[PDB]
Amino acid sequence: EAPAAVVTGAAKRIGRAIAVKLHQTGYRVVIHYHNSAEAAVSLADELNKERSNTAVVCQADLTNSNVLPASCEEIINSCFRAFGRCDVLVNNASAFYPTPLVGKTVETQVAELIGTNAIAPFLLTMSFAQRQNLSIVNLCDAMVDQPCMAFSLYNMGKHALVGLTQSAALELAPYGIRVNGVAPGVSLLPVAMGEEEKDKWRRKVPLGRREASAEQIADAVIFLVSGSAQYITGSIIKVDGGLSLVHA
Amino acid sequence: EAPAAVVTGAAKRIGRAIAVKLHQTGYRVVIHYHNSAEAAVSLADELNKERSNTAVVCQADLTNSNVLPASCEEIINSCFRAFGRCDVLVNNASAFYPTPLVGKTVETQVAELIGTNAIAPFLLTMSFAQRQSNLSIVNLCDAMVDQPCMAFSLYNMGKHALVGLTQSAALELAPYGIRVNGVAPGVSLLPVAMGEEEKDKWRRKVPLGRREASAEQIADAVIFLVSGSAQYITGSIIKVDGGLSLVHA
Amino acid sequence: EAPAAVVTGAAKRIGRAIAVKLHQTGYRVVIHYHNSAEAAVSLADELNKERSNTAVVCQADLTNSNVLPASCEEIINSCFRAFGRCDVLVNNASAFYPTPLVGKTVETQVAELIGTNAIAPFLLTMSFAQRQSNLSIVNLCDAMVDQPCMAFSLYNMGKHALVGLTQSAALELAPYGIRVNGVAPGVSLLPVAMGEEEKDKWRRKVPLGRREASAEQIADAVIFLVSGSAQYITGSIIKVDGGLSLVHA
Amino acid sequence: EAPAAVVTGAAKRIGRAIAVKLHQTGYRVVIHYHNSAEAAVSLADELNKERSNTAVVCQADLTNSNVLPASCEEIINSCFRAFGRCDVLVNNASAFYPTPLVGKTVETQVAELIGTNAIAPFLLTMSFAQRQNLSIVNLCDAMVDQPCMAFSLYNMGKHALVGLTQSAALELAPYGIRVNGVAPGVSLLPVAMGEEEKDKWRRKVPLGRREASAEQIADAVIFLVSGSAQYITGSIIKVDGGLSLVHA
Ligand SMILES: NC(=O)c1ccc[n+]([C@@H]2O[C@H](COP(=O)([O-])OP(=O)(O)OC[C@H]3O[C@@H](n4cnc5c(N)ncnc54)[C@H](OP(=O)(O)O)[C@@H]3O)[C@@H](O)[C@H]2O)c1
Ligand SMILES: NC(=O)c1ccc[n+]([C@@H]2O[C@H](COP(=O)([O-])OP(=O)(O)OC[C@H]3O[C@@H](n4cnc5c(N)ncnc54)[C@H](OP(=O)(O)O)[C@@H]3O)[C@@H](O)[C@H]2O)c1
Ligand SMILES: NC(=O)c1ccc[n+]([C@@H]2O[C@H](COP(=O)([O-])OP(=O)(O)OC[C@H]3O[C@@H](n4cnc5c(N)ncnc54)[C@H](OP(=O)(O)O)[C@@H]3O)[C@@H](O)[C@H]2O)c1
Ligand SMILES: NC(=O)c1ccc[n+]([C@@H]2O[C@H](COP(=O)([O-])OP(=O)(O)OC[C@H]3O[C@@H](n4cnc5c(N)ncnc54)[C@H](OP(=O)(O)O)[C@@H]3O)[C@@H](O)[C@H]2O)c1
Ligand SMILES: Nc1nc(=O)c2nc(CNc3ccc(C(=O)N[C@@H](CCC(=O)O)C(=O)O)cc3)cnc2[nH]1
Ligand SMILES: Nc1nc(=O)c2nc(CNc3ccc(C(=O)N[C@@H](CCC(=O)O)C(=O)O)cc3)cnc2[nH]1
Ligand SMILES: Nc1nc(=O)c2nc(CNc3ccc(C(=O)N[C@@H](CCC(=O)O)C(=O)O)cc3)cnc2[nH]1
Ligand SMILES: Nc1nc(=O)c2nc(CNc3ccc(C(=O)N[C@@H](CCC(=O)O)C(=O)O)cc3)cnc2[nH]1
Repeated sequence: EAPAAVVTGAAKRIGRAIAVKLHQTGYRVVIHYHNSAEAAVSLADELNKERSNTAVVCQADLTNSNVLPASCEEIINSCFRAFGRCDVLVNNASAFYPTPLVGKTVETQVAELIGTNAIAPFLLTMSFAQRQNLSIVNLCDAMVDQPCMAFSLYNMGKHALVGLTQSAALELAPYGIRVNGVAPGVSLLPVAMGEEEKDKWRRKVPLGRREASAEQIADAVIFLVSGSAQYITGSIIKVDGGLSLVHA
Repeated sequence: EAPAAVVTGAAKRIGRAIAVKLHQTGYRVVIHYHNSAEAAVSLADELNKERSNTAVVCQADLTNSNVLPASCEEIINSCFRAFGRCDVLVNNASAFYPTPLVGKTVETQVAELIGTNAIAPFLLTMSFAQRQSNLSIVNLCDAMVDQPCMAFSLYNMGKHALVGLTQSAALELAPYGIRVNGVAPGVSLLPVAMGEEEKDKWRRKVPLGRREASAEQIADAVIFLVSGSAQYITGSIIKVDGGLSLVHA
Repeated sequence: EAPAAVVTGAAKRIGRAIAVKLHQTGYRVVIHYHNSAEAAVSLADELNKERSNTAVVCQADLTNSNVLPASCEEIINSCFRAFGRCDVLVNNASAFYPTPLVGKTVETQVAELIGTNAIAPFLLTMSFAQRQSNLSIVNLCDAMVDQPCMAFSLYNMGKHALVGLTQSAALELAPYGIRVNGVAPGVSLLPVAMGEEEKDKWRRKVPLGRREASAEQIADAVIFLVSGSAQYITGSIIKVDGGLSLVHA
Repeated sequence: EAPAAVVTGAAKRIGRAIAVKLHQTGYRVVIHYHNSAEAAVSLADELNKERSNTAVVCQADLTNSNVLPASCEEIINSCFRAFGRCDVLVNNASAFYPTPLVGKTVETQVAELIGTNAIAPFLLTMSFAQRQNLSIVNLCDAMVDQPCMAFSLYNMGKHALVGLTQSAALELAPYGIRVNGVAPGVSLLPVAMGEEEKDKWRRKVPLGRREASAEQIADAVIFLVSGSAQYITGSIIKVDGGLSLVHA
């Protein structure tokens, strides 16, 4: 039987590329999405056309609330319903926007940013573990220690994610569950961001003066879930072209 | 006029020692507390007996909820009402218990642990900043963030989040002359509930003296960070751990 | 044409497994050795028997001295003479013994330990770069660099220096398309000398499987780093440690 | 009787400020120097004029060689001869220049840079320890993980220094010897550096858009050698105005 993976926020960009590449390796995948139903289903179609009954979608808001544990339990449950197993969890979905210290309410901002980048991954990890080459891969940030100005809540989520990656690695190791991280520097830049500001980030990158493709990020995930990484756990691999190494 | 400091969870242990020592340096202090009303008021009395009208208590639950921003705003507002200013904020209050991955609900656990160690400090930072000398924030971190004790995922996440905030706030508030730093105890005063044999096992682990830090030794670093001897220091986290974090398994 | 790799200290253990696995991927390899001529030549035979003219040995002492630059230049030159190119450098060779602060001279201890773990890698990096497709350097680091063994100061300094080189070379050589990365074993193949009970004490420490990494598992990460699956990776150090570095004292 | 400190490279800049401030706290000091004899003795006079027989100079090259252990032993020995004790060692002296990967020989470059920033501190630590509120303070670099371009050998020394700080801390703690570090971002800039380059670095600094004075660096050293840091060991305090936190 083929192994099965959950990728959260898998409709677009890096999430999609992870899901595709996992599928190409031989995984059956649950494409999680929140608002991008059209794109999520489109990908399920494309993947099922390649091999039948190997892709399903699952809708859930990963914002922190009273229903979030239940929601995360249901994401893991859908992988078991569809595929009879869950071998891999990739924590990709992430809310990302400025929260300056000085029209959402701040408690919504907290809920979305800490919820998506930290709490959901935590609850998903709990369920993944409860329900059992098993491994979890969290998408981190090579820039966590050199954050962007006014992104404190996001940066807190990403720092919390580092903490979870290490803590889960440690606690789940007796279960043969490896927990690791992939940390993009600048990859696909926000679709909204103007081309000029995209270029300013690109010039910063030592290796090639460009962003990572989503496939290059996916490559590291693929390595981390493979048998070439059986001893690797609690490791966060920067895939950043040397960006985090550049001084101000 | 004397400067003024907010210390969260200041009724006992490390919080109390920070509040006392700040007071001894010449700060007027707001003793924040949650359940320890008796001990918080006791400390206010002791400090006011030393110098009149220099200590006040403030009650607030720092659990995450939609009203926590309002609560945190009111803590900072309490310092301005009492003392007419707020020069220092020490983020000390912290929920601490295991949350294994494998009778509180998890939603409560998340709220208490992430709320106390990260979200409250974030909101308190927001208010401190907006309400504005030598201004500085000091967050109590964990020298063991990267070698967490088993099954303390939620706590460890808060503390990691605290590291992120310490650095992010440092960076954002530096144009306001507000320094943001951290003090990172290894093992200090161990939980009152913890058995003595368990306490000893941690003590033996410590390279420098095979003992825990006194609350005073933790406070000392805070005092340094708020002083003029640290005017250029920001986004720094000082381990006060006796070398614990350096010891391999 | 097949690409070519230099692996230093490749006669035994982790170095041999790296060299073997690079060869199995399709690299022609220079087996560097110091003392282990018999084993180095044995591996060259084994590899050449598999594919003819794809393995050569290269003898050099990597101890620091005024002739080490020349020696390191000659190792890189040996790969160009044999194979007409040099696509990959793996910095594996490493002296490893205690140097307590409190019968070699300390001069020799410095030279061996800092020489092998830092200065040779630096000089080899220099020559690799100067003599110039998917070009990359891989340095064997230490997942325990921040929780060192007792009395291993000189070794630990070399390994910390190696971290510095990994990052600095990454940064400087990136305009040349040369990626510099690291693989950091926790406990892998333990010293042949070490008693079995001491070996077991380390093994029990490991969260993932309570065992050491095989040399093959270390090699696997090197293979990943040199591959096209890591084209955007540089200045990254991948722990291959079974969670060891995460375990508190 | 008053405690005694060795400060290496104490004739100018940060070294001088450390030595002065230690003296002001009540230490007798050994001003080590290499080329700056005039400035070193000038400071000895200034300090002895303040309190008699409290300052001595000490000439030594800290370049790596087969005589360096002997030289380092003699620096520590001079403090014992002068003052009958040695309570504090401050590892400040440091060679600093580019060593690009692509007219000194490279073996000299290695010897100066690794010798000054790492090996001398190592040997001085050895002697300090063997000869016995005792503590060692090493001058590190807040930018060690975001190095300047082409400063590989320097950066290696500084990283080696981090290793030594932590390893000595751990090994010397049973002797009551605390080992810690002070990590300047941008402090006093090289005298040679032009003013506009100096400004480019200054603008990078979040806290005040200026470099640290030598005194601000010295303040942290003073804290680390004091009774207010009795439990602190293997800690490296950044004194960098937030510089290391700024992304490219
Ligand atoms: N791109 C980069 O340069 C970069 C750099 C560093 C780290 N990373 C990390 O890599 C991961 C992927 O990056 P990316 O740029 O592809 O991210 P992204 O497009 O910004 O977000 C990925 C997906 O997350 C989902 N999401 C957002 N808010 C959600 C919520 N409240 N509940 C449930 N799902 C939600 C969205 O799903 P729907 O569209 O279906 O609504 C979105 O498509 C993220 O974790 C990111 O932080 C990226
Ligand atoms: N002690 C150590 O070995 C150690 C080690 C590393 C880091 N630290 C950090 O240093 C700080 C102080 O340590 P400690 O041992 O003194 O802490 P603690 O006694 O466990 O907690 C300090 C105070 O936090 C307050 N608190 C707890 N939950 C709260 C909530 N939901 N809302 C508002 N306040 C709440 C409590 O106030 P009330 O009593 O009034 O209810 C408590 O007295 C903490 O941040 C801790 O994480 C300590
Ligand atoms: N094994 C582990 O648990 C572990 C853990 C962390 C990091 N690492 C790192 O991974 C790498 C390989 O580990 P290992 O255990 O396989 O290493 P090792 O056997 O101790 O050393 C590898 C080789 O280095 C060569 N070497 C030693 N001194 C030399 C000198 N002065 N000049 C030239 N070559 C010299 C030796 O070659 P000859 O035999 O031919 O003389 C030796 O075979 C090392 O860099 C090590 O520090 C290993
Ligand atoms: N300045 C900064 O922005 C900055 C930033 C980060 C870290 N740091 C660290 O802080 C410390 C002091 O900084 P600094 O700018 O004051 O240093 P510096 O002026 O560049 O060097 C200090 C002294 O080191 C001595 N020295 C150099 N090479 C030597 C050798 N081969 N043998 C013996 N002594 C030698 C020199 O003594 P003589 O003049 O007598 O010959 C020099 O005066 C250094 O460790 C430095 O790396 C400084
Ligand atoms: N979830 C997620 N999505 C991302 O697109 C992302 N990007 C990065 C690296 N990218 C960025 C992207 C934008 C800015 C930034 O300044 N963003 C402003 C856009 C300003 C503009 O568009 O002019 C923002 O509003 O988000 C910083 C880092 C890191 N983590 C991410 N995480
Ligand atoms: N807020 C806070 N309070 C602390 O007491 C504290 N202590 C440490 C270091 N202390 C500890 C204390 C207990 C355990 C632990 O195993 N605690 C179990 C107690 C087990 C027992 O008492 O037998 C627990 O239930 O908390 C780990 C680290 C770190 N951060 C802290 N943070
Ligand atoms: N080059 C290298 N070789 C290694 O074997 C090695 N091993 C580790 C992890 N291994 C170790 C091995 C031994 C000791 C240790 O206590 N060694 C004593 C042996 C004591 C005994 O054998 O009883 C020694 O003398 O080396 C610590 C960590 C890390 N880096 C390495 N680096
Ligand atoms: N020992 C030491 N001395 C320093 O002056 C020093 N300065 C810094 C921060 N300062 C610097 C200073 C210069 C350059 C730099 O680009 N230096 C060139 C000067 C170029 C010019 O002057 O135009 C050099 O040649 O050193 C980088 C960081 C960090 N560590 C130090 N360490």
